[PDB]
Amino acid sequence: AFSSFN
Amino acid sequence: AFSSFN
Amino acid sequence: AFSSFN
Amino acid sequence: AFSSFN
Amino acid sequence: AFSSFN
Amino acid sequence: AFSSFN
Amino acid sequence: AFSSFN
Amino acid sequence: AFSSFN
Amino acid sequence: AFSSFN
Amino acid sequence: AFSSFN
Amino acid sequence: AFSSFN
Amino acid sequence: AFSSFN
Repeated sequence: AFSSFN
Repeated sequence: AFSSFN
Repeated sequence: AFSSFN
Repeated sequence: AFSSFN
Repeated sequence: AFSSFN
Repeated sequence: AFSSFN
Repeated sequence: AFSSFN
Repeated sequence: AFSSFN
Repeated sequence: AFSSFN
Repeated sequence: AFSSFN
Repeated sequence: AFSSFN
Repeated sequence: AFSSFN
């Protein structure tokens, strides 16, 4: 999985 | 932020 | 599982 | 916060 | 299980 | 708060 | 102000 | 999370 | 994320 | 201002 | 990403 | 100004 987020 | 993980 | 939360 | 976990 | 709570 | 638990 | 948070 | 603020 | 600003 | 963030 | 600015 | 970014 991967993610980009604040 | 960013994360790659299993 | 993953979560991003306050 | 963020958490990756089983 | 997972919980996030105040 | 948060927790991961069985 | 006040807050809580994870 | 929770906050009181102006 | 959370932000309060003017 | 104030912020909570990852 | 996020930003507050004039 | 404020910014949070990768």
